Amino acid sequence: LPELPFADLATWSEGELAWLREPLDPRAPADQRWVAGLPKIELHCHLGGFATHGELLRRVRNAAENPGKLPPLEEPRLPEGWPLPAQPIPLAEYMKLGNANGTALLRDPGCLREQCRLLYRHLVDQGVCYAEVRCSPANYAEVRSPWDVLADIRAAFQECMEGARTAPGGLPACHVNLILIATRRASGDYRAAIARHLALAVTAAEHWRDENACRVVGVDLAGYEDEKTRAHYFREEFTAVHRCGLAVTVHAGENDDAEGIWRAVFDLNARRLGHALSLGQSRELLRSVADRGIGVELCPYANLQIKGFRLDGSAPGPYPLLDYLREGVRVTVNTDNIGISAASLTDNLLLAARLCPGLTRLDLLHLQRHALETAFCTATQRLTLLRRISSGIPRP
Amino acid sequence: LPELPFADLATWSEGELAWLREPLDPRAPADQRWVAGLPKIELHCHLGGFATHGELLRRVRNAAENPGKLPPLEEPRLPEGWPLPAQPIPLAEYMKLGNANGTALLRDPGCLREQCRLLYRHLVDQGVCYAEVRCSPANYAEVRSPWDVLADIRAAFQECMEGARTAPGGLPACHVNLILIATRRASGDYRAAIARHLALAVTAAEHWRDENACRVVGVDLAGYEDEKTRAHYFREEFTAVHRCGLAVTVHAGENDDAEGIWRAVFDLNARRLGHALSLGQSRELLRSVADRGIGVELCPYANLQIKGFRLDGSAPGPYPLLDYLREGVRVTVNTDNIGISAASLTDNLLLAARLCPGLTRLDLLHLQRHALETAFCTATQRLTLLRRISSGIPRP
Amino acid sequence: LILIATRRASGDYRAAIARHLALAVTAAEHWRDENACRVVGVDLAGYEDEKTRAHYFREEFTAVHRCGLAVTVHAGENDD
Amino acid sequence: LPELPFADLATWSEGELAWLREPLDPRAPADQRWVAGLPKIELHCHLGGFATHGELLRRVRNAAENPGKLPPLEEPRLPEGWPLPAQPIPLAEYMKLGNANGTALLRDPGCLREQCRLLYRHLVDQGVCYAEVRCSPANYAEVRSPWDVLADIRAAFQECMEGARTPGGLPACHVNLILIATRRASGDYRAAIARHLALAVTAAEHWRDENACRVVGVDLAGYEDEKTRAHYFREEFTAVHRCGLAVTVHAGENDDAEGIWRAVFDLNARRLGHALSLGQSRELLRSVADRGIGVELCPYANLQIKGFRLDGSDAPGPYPLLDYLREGVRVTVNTDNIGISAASLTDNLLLAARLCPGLTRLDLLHLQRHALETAFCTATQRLTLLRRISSGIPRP
Amino acid sequence: ELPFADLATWSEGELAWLREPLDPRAPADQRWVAGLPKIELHCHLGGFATHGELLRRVRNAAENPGKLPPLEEPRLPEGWPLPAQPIPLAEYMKLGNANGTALLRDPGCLREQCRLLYRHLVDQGVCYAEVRCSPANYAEVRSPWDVLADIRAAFQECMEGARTAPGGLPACHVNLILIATRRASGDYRAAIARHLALAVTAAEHWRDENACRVVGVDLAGYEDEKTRAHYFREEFTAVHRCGLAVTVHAGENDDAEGIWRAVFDLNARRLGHALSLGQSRELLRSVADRGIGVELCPYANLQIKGFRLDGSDAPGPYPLLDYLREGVRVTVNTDNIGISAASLTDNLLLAARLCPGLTRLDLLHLQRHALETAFCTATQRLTLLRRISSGIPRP
Repeated sequence: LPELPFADLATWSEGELAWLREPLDPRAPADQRWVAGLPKIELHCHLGGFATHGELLRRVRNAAENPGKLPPLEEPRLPEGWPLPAQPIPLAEYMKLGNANGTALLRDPGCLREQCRLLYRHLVDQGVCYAEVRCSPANYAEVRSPWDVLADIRAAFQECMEGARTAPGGLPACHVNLILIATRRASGDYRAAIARHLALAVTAAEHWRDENACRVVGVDLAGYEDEKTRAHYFREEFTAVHRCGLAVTVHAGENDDAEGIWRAVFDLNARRLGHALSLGQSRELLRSVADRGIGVELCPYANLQIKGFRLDGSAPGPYPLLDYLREGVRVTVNTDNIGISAASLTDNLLLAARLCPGLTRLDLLHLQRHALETAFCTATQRLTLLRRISSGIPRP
Repeated sequence: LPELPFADLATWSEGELAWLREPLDPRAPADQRWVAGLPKIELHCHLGGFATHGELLRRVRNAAENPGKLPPLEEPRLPEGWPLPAQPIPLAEYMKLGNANGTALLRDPGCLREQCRLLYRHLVDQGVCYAEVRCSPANYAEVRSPWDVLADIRAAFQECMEGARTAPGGLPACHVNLILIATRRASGDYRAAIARHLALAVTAAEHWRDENACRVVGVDLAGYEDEKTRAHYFREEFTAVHRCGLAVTVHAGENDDAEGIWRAVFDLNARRLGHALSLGQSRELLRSVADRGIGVELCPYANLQIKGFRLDGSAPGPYPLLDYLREGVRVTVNTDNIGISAASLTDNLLLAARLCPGLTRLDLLHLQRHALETAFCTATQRLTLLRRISSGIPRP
Repeated sequence: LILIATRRASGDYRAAIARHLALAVTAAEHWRDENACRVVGVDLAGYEDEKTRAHYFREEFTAVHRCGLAVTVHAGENDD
Repeated sequence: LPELPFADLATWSEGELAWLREPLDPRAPADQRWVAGLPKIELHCHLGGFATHGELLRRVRNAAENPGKLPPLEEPRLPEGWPLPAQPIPLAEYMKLGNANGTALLRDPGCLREQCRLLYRHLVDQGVCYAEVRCSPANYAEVRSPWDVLADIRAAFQECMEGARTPGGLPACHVNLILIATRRASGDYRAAIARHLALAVTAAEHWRDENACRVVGVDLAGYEDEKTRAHYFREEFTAVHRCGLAVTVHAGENDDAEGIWRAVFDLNARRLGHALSLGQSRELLRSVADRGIGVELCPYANLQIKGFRLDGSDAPGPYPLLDYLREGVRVTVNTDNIGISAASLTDNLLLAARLCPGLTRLDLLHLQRHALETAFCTATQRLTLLRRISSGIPRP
Repeated sequence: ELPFADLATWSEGELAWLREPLDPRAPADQRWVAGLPKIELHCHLGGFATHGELLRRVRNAAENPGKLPPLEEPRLPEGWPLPAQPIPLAEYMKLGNANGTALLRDPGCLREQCRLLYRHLVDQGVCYAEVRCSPANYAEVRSPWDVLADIRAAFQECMEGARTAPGGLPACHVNLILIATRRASGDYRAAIARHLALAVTAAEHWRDENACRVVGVDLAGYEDEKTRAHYFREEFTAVHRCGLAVTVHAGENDDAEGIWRAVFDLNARRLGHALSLGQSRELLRSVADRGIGVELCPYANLQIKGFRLDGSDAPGPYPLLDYLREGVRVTVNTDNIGISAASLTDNLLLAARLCPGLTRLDLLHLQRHALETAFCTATQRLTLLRRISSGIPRP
């Protein structure tokens, strides 16, 4: 009782609690429907990887403003049993798998709004109550300016949000915010690109201030740390940017070095970390991360497809999800890429249950609580989401 | 009910909850009985200001190993109505008010051990379950070395621990940790002083690694932070400290400019702020402090005696406690100096209730939760203390 | 157009400087036609915020140069 | 005659004067006996390589307190004609040779005490009147804190000191301590350097007696993966300087002049390890000669590792000892690893005479005087040692 | 434990006499001191002849007399050699306005001043001196390089002219140390840079080890508040690689922080004055251990800061005996020969008067410290050691 993640669960029966304290069977239809009915919070999503195959690609391509400029349709072929491949693949082919929708197709003003609407519809269907889409406006800007792209994205999302307007008390069904990732065209001076990125983020944060609408809530740090020079440059940029009220998230990608995480935590003053699955090899770092309160984001399907991992209990190591939960770190489960990985949030949760045996049903609510506590919203929205999630859990 | 500060309160009578929601009456004997029996947590206590007057001074004085060099007995005269002085006084006189117990009396090992025993007995009488005592081993060492003084202090407190040993599961009644505060004699080269202090803290942290005994848990960047010289001295020395596994708790002093708090938060990587009564004039700083999760320590009696404030609804502004609680800042109530201010934790809480009208009884539990969350213990200790406080709340 | 700093040094002046330069850079990138009004430079007036509290954050002013903005400095009182 | 190293030699007449300026014969038993009785000073000795083979290893192994976990006895086989090998061997092989005594055997208090006693006895037997032993307490500590290891070492050496007590009440041989960095480059090196420096500072503060064992200086070397680490050391070594500790730098592989410049003028070193290539830059040699920095040379170790031509048979250049002495540099002769190299101080001096033809006995006396002048003792101890050395010289 | 080795060949009574307190007023000791070989390390060229006949001799050797400033000798205060009240440093500087820039902007005056200074140094019995000068001061039309070349040429001409016979070497070897300029009106950085560049170029130009050479620079006190912070960095780190020595003058205030910074950041090898070192034991121990010399001028210290004399009577006792006991390297110099109106012998005698109980062995100890602290080379060090050890007069 005293260690219950939510307070409403104290009104459940003893048998219901006993059921809740049992291992979860991922192949049971009842558990599938139960997980499907759960309200969820999503924190690691990419706008440029939503619809890369199937009917949705046709629907997106059929709404272009200039049909004569559309590139020819060429769907890449997925590897053997792509949802659960038998061999890990390098990141290059994983990125290449989504070449049918991205920079090539999102340069038409018509396609962008339709993609945003389809993503919002999918998010509403999944039952998510709060999401933070990540986009790079400069990529989809050749004849227009990045500000125009950002304004178009914000307008489309806000129009959808006002259009839905369900009744949890008059609020919209799903609140959506924005995070600005870096750019990929790092051929010229990366100093100019990073400066333009940060300046655009600051100006966008200042321009929109209404607390019940889309707001650029924080910058993303792709890092791309080829050399220490970027570390110094955006260290100074963050000495500039911390005063404007913007959150910082750092993606810990390849080689997952401990020195990089130390520098990111104690010099860039980050509040969330991306992936970074190698943390149990240094007790000091794990303890510091646990006590300070920095959240950690994990994507089951993407990690399995890229790095490769043991499944169903049968040389990759075990998935470090149960260890983090036992130690007290704040871990979350996200979808990363929806179109490339071809898996929704529910499938991600069930697969994460598969990777770590013995995961109980209470741990899903613990993950939701951690995601709620690690978000980038305000206190009023935090209490709102707490009330919503506390009273939405379906009983067995 | 979803915004409850605990989980045991769920199974409470509706009349009990309504009573909990009512404003607190500070002059009611029943409320005094209720606040007396509460389990408490203390985070701001000084060893050098425990017994500066009365029979305790006599008991400490007589227990000296070598009474030959005891300074002549003279108890300083307290000002008029010292519990609630009519007019503010500067901090210097407040410091001299406790000149009969300190450097002079503690240079004898027997006096040090007796004072430690008496402080532990007083704390266990007050009912606190976990306290953090600040001490400066340097000032109590003239012929001996700082290491000997620290070892003596640790041995005395651990002996009291292993003597008490109550039965919540075999654990002692009150856990006690140590925080090393910088020395006051700023006559010699301050670089050597701060270097010796930091090295002693690091070595003491390394030596004692047991998780169920007294151990140094953090350092204190005190007033002699060299803020005059080039905005302190960057982060050169602390870069070592953070990796070793120590905590930093900056103490805001006079003036209290926002720039100092900004630098302490974002350059010292601190986790707790001392006093800092002026935070409502800058919205950005308040929002950042609330979002990151940095705790704030407040002492009502000391603030009233030194700074001076209006009381019971009758130029300083209103006490910034209710505003901090509403905005989400993690505030705590402490005692600062027990003997100099002539007050305990219970009297401090009652005076805090008097200072801000309309303070409810629920906010006391909110303050206790905030104090518990921002302590310097481990996850297992945190869970044990949380269960203890949850099960120790007396019903009306 | 040239963007000078502001007068109200009430809040955090560093935040004001950062917002000033961010607005300048974004406006410079937004309008790029060479036959229309466009932000052409900034004025680090008031000596940024005077050497009393700001001196010269040289490492801060290395982004405006790469983005193609000119810098004008006002010499006010004293003029050492 | 003003060029005489000591005043006592001014009454030593024509016979001894003539006998002194002649080249020393290393194969004459009379010369060997004369060298044997000379008072000596040692400045480069390692505690971890004293007893590695033979009966001494047997005695050290026998005098243990937990024989149940003593690693099995295994002696690595020495290379061909090991005292004087015919071909140089790499440093890694040199380290591999002494694996019979080190981190394995010395994790037991009895073994450590026996090793200290045996080293003191051997040093007394040779005739050394002042030595500085380098040790790394962090290595010999798995279940004990480094402070316990340091206390054990100091207590053993002080007990032996007080036991000997032979020249006006002073002990037979004075011994001090120098803290050398560790070997395990697995964890963050920042933590290791911080712990090393803090332990050095605290140990220097604790024992302040002028007539007992005491930590006299830190070895600021053994770790130069990136010299930017040494740059951070430049940032934080003000502490160790102001605390009053000496600095010694070991320059081994490559031995670039830039590193020597940085060590001399940025780390403020007072002694240099090895550094066999200094005549290739006349400005550096002039600076080193003028400032007064000392240079440590180990003949047997340099011959075994780097390789040099004996008896002037002519390829690395000739041994730079004579040139260094002629130019004015302060060069000393040490044993480095007594056990692994299997050679005492007398053997080292005789081999130094053999390596560089034309060396005289007055040069040996000059070497001893330089070693005395470069030591890390105090002025009173300096004068006492000078008197003892001057009085102790035997006539042929 | 004797400063020199030749002293071991003296009779027992001579050593017993040498181990007795020195009487500064006995006519016997005054003649013994005057015959000792001496080493000078703190002398200024711009303050040598400022009063009396020497000023007239310098003035009568000008090249264009039509622009010579009119005669005006400043009036000395009450009992100038030994005043009753210390005077401020500024007034001390004003006392020697009869000589300096005004009279030394003439080439012939500079030549005659150099020759007279050499004559005086030879007369006093000095065997090695290091004159300090600031060539930027005496340059209104000619460049500083011309002034430096003229000074060096005059000194080398005198050195070759004397050429006595201790083994073919000159009677007195003279080197040069560059001082920062005084016209603190223009840009600070420009003056510092020109000073250092001139020093480096002069060091490179002259390399013969038997002639006048620029041996080091003086980094005085041109560093005030934040100039102090910034200048104390890489720009002084370059000159170490260039191959020069650095001496720092610590005058007024004399806070321990400045001495710490000078020792451990400027890598100095000599400290000027710095009479307050016993207030911080760690600093004194570090200075004694590293081997940095300290320069003390008795007459100037007494006339500026004021001090107790003859054991009688708020400045404390002179910190000369204490520094000697603690192991520091201490030296006795003349500072200004014209303003203070005293020579090396008088300075030594008054140093004996300042600290009662000073024996005759400490004088030779001071000479040994001066020899060990100088900026010569190893060959010169050995030659000077041999010269000094074979020149001490027996009682």
